[PDB]
Amino acid sequence: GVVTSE
Amino acid sequence: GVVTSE
Amino acid sequence: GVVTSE
Amino acid sequence: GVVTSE
Repeated sequence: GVVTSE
Repeated sequence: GVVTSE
Repeated sequence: GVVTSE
Repeated sequence: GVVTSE
């Protein structure tokens, strides 16, 4: 799946 | 942080 | 995830 | 048939 981290 | 598990 | 076809 | 998506 997708993890985005900022 | 993050952990995803599939 | 896990799938089995018999 | 088996199709898996994660």
